[PDB]
Amino acid sequence: VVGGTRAAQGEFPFMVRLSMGCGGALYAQDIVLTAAHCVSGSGNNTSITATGGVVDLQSSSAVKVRSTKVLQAPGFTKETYGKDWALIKLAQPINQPTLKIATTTAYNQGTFTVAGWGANREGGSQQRYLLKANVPFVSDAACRSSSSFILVANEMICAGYDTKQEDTCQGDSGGPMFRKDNADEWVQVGIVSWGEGCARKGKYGVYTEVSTFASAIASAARTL
Amino acid sequence: VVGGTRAAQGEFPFMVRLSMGCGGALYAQDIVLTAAHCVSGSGNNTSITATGGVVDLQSSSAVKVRSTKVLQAPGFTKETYGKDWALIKLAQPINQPTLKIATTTAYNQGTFTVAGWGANREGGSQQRYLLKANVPFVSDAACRSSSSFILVANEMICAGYDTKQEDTCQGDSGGPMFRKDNADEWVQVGIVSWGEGCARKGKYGVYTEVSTFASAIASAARTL
Ligand SMILES: [Ca+2]
Ligand SMILES: [Ca+2]
Ligand code: NA
Ligand code: NA
Repeated sequence: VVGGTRAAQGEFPFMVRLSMGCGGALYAQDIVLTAAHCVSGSGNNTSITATGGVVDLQSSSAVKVRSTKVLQAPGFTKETYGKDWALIKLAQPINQPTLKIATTTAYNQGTFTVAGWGANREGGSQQRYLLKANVPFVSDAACRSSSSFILVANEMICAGYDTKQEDTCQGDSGGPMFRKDNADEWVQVGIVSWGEGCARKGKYGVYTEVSTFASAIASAARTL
Repeated sequence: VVGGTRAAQGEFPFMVRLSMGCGGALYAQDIVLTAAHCVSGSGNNTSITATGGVVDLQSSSAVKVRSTKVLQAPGFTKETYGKDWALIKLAQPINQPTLKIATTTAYNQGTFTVAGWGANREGGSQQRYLLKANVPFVSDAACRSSSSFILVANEMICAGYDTKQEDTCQGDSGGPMFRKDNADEWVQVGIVSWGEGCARKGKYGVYTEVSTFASAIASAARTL
């Protein structure tokens, strides 16, 4: 996160760090929702470690759990190309609250919150402590005007600033973009997906449009 | 590869593309040597697809084989932090000549060849067709001096140019850096690991120093 500050311990308990250098969210206590581009494909996979429970990745309170299998969005090709979601089944649950995902378009607007352990600047190192930032919605029309690479409107939600240096960055991929719902609970509207650089002038962040995929995500989760 | 030219079909039969968007070398017909940072850890993994046999990833002749297991260098932390190697066991062999690795420092000098399907410029798209370039050895002293991040001298070999636009880039990671040995056969001296930008002025490419790890790589392979 560029232009971020530390999340408090316990603030976003659904956050998970994944050992390929991505974030994720606890969709179920034993299922992590992340980006398709954070995984290689679908199959059995006991090589990923999920770190839950803590903002400080060096904390002895961390819960470290291995994966058992991965389901990458059917049809996934590359970020700028859409369908950037995946599920990781965990061998054991992480006993933390889950993050509900958006199943309608009701929340695909307003001011979002992002969080991750990715870089704090283009080209930078990953972070020890979870950082957070707020980023405002940017319409598909405004995002496509800014963009070089294809925007698949139905599959991508943009957010960020024109010149303010506040954005997700490398290693934030797969984390949730979220906001409050009408019942004052967090709801996931995006997955950190891609951007042209980080916090570049005139460029925004691009996130998987979770409401488009929520049905497919539930179907995938039932396979795990 | 920045400043690359297309590799001919058959030129480097040992090149492998991996479905997380990395390169690799055919270390054994059923074992790909790649970068640690291209995998998540060690364990079972049937989710990676290796594409062998072809310079054109879309070729009707491509050999697409799934993984069965991954072994990430024990103690790997961080590209700039060394030990950037991993092995991927394949469910089926790729019937191509394998790339012998260096076990001595005899070839850690001179002009190397690099190849990959990574970007041809910073922020570019991955390539359909394999590209190659030549990059000269750069001493650890010159490389350290140039670098903003940790250079672990024994674990990292640098190569490239001060200003000429010829380098590996994003998505070339995991591919081999190689040259001829005394028997005029290809030998692998490096694994594409990291760099500050791509072909940036005053910056080089940083490669895993394979001779340091050759014994550990063979012992890992023996267990797969
Ligand atoms: Ca949209
Ligand atoms: Ca060295
Ligand atoms: Na911007
Ligand atoms: Na340079």
